[PDB]
Amino acid sequence: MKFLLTTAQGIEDIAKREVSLLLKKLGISFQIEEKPLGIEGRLLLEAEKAYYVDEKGRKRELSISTYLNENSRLLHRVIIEIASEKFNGIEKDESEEALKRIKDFVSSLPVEQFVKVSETFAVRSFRKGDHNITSIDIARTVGEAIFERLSRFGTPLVNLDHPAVIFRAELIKDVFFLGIDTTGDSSLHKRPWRVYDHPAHLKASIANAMIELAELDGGSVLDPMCGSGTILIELALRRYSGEIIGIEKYRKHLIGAEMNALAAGVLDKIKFIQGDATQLSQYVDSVDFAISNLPYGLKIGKSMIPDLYMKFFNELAKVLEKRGVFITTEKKAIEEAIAENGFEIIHHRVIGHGGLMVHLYVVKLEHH
Ligand SMILES: Nc1ncnc2c1ncn2[C@@H]1O[C@H](C[C@@H](N)CC[C@H](N)C(=O)O)[C@@H](O)[C@H]1O
Repeated sequence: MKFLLTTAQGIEDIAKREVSLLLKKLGISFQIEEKPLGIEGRLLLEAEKAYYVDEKGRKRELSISTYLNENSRLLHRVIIEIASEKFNGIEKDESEEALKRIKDFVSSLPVEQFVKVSETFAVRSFRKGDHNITSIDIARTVGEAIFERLSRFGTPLVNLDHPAVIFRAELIKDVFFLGIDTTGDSSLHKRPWRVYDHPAHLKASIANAMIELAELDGGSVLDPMCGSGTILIELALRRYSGEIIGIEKYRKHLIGAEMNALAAGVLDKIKFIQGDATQLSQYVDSVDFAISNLPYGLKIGKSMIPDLYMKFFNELAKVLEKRGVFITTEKKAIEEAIAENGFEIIHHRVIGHGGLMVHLYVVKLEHH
């Protein structure tokens, strides 16, 4: 059986390792492709069905979708795949030749075997790249064809806001995807603990991607520019055995982070300090790790950020024992701050954070 698993662009390999460790525990055989068909923010999972013997002595299925929904920290959506196809030249086909290609394609799909003729259903679409039709055209064309198809078999029941079964149709570049979205209208990154909403907060999946890349070992972990608290809370909710510390310049944000941590059940295990990271060595003497989503300093200045990174990183030099994991839009400010201060890049990545192409670096001190 086949699942399309989504996550942030540029973290597919991290999401893969995450997915394996999890399914291995079930005993399942499976195989996982990064970026099926070249599309980013995706994994195509192939597994055998997960059977056990139940209380009645009967073969019973274990939901793999449920298992992943419940336990993954990196995934956005778990979708049961019905088909994945390239439509050559679609975004360059004219509006009506496009809807045409779609409907005829979907009309062929045995969609009745994925939904009970008599469950409710909606379509939700995601469209992307340059096309001649809208995202709304897809939900429309795809919806027509599911409804028409299901009719042959009975009485189709449509419900936009409270479906029991969401079909999701994605068209990205020239790749079309149709599937059953098991995750729902709220994507997995939408955390219940997030009661204070930071204007520049880290998407929780990318937070765990930073945690993984750090290769933590029980040593103390610091978010010097913590904000809303995302990175530290994710790490506490992973049950991390080490000290966890967050420093945040602005009180409002820091009290937000404490409220977020209260709502997540982990406020006890994080030490939250109002404080200024360019004076870092006043707040601490030693930390094994530092993990931060740095302020991107949008707009200009005329030179705000270069100077912020330069000081912070000089302070960091003073206290860091193992590794730093950092995220920023400001490629230049960061790499000079890194260079001038005797840090060494041991990993660099590009990631899609919401809609911006962010840089992620892993660093150590040179002389270590
Ligand atoms: N000199 C400084 N020292 C410490 N923190 C700072 C300093 N300058 C800015 N900050 C904070 O850095 C934080 C960076 C945020 N982008 C972090 C978002 C956070 N990762 C979250 O998910 O909620 C901002 O909330 C700023 O208040």
